Amino acid sequence: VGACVLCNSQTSLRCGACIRRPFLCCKCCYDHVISTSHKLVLSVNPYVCNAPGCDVTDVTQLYLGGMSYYCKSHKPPISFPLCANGQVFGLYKNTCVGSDNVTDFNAIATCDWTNAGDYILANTCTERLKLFAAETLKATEETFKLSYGIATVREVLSDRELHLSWEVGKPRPPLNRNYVFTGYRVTKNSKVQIGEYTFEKGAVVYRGTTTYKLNVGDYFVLTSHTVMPLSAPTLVPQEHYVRITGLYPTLNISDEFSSNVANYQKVGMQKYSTLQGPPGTGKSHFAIGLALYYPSARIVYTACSHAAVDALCEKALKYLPIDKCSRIIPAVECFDKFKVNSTLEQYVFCTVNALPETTADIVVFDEISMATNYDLSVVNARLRAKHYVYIGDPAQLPAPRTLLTKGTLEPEYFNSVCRLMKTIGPDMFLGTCRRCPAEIVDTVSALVYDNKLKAHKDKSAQCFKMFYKGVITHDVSSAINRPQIGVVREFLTRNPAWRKAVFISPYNSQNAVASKILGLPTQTVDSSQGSEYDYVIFTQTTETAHSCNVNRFNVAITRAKVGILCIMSDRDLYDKLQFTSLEIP
Ligand SMILES: CCS(=O)(=O)Nc1ccccc1F
Ligand SMILES: CCS(=O)(=O)Nc1ccccc1F
Ligand SMILES: [Zn+2]
Ligand SMILES: [Zn+2]
Ligand SMILES: [Zn+2]
Repeated sequence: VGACVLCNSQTSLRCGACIRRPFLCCKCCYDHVISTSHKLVLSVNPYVCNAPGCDVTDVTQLYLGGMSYYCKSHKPPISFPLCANGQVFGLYKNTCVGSDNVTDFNAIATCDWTNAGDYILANTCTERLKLFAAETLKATEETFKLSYGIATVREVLSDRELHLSWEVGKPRPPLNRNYVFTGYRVTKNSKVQIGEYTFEKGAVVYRGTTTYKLNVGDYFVLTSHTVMPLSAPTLVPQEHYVRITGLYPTLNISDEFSSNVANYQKVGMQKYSTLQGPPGTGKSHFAIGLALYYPSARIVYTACSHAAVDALCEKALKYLPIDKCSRIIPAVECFDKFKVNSTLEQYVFCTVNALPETTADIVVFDEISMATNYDLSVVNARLRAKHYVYIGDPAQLPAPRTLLTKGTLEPEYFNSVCRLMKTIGPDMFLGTCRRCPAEIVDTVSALVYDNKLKAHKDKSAQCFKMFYKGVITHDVSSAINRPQIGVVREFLTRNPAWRKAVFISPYNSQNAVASKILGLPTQTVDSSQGSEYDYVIFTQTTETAHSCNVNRFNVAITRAKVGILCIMSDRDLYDKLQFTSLEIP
């Protein structure tokens, strides 16, 4: 028994073909079964023929005869069809409203999440369907990880390097950081975990959560988890107040945080507020400063990633009493300077998926572009708060959508929060970039911030661009552009100061090649988000949708504090780079 996800209508029916088994009301369950391939229907029992060795599960082909269910062939003389009168049979048949269109719920229930339009709908549908879609999508995502073949240690060529043997008749996952494995050792009558791991082409290079002397017969699977059902909305109902509510501002504030006092007041005058913080505009400074501006307030700092929460902890360590901080960790190495798992501490730092059920004066959800509607709902379910602050930048990178291949995901579709920021705009904006030379700020201001991002620094005159397509090679799941690495090799011989530079590309394989040939440290654009470096050398590698995504490019070039060399494939983004052009040697 439960609630019709389309009506709320009290019901005893869940669609059994739907991977999430949503409750559907006689009306909505019917309109669902007759307009899709979904025909299995679950109640207190499953609407299946209880005849001995009959394979009828279609509810349109079944009858209640006795207190048991039968097809045409097996039914008793006295029976009524389970599925008639524009309704499917079960409890609470008299209380049932239906819907004018069930189109959206069908699309969500039946889509394979490979098309952009699938994620668009999960984001523009009604709120109750945003939760359904969010569960359905995450469950699909975690089942797609089982489709992957087991990798097994066939030889241990060295340390940090392995030879893998791969399960037959199953695909192998891409070997980049976005796929995190879990090793296992071959025991008497079972298997025990041996840390999480990642891999990159060699043989294969492996960067594991722990060190070991791992040996042959050890194997690896992408660990998938149970997806719990969602209750809370992605956003609580907005409220605007006429005075700061449930928060007492400080009388004395430092000139370090004085620029955010207007914004901290806004935070107190609405139920939830959105802060767009471009690169190096001071998001974590903002988040910690709120604590000092409302000193007596209980604040739960949350984000999807351990890294994001840890970065909030690092900043907190610099400004807030340590004795008033706690880091929530469930029973990966993260921040270990606060007392661990003290829920009742004034300042709680904690990933979304580890949150305790608790209340608070403020909740700060950081790096909001990475969040999914699943994470949004979870926060609202675990944390009942006077005020919610969502800090991030919808011009930066979303969570990877492992299933998505057809279409690009626009920032207004990353989650309910980025939707608000891209349609009504953000409640608050950090409009001065402190990190980047002005040439990079001028470029991303035009490119993604509507000319509202200002440069703190001057021009470095150390921002260069080269238009060089070179030669693209493709391996199993990545791209390589050796001639673009060649151009950088040659650039470094003539400009050896740049040997302090980080190498960034949109592809892990390009990175692997560049590390051998250049020996710069390397990052994927995606791994670089939230880091800065004095000098960045960036090879676009290809002119794909991946390598031209304006959000990725934005993250790539705003990593630089002083200078950047962009070797570009795409004439479009090259022409948008407000950098010094260089000819090809
Ligand atoms: C009131 C008893 S019955 O009408 O035979 N049962 C039924 C079954 C499916 C839909 C509607 C129904 F009413
Ligand atoms: C919500 C359960 S959890 O995911 O285990 N995270 C947590 C929460 C509070 C104390 C200790 C904890 F570990
Ligand atoms: Zn269904
Ligand atoms: Zn219904
Ligand atoms: Zn039968």
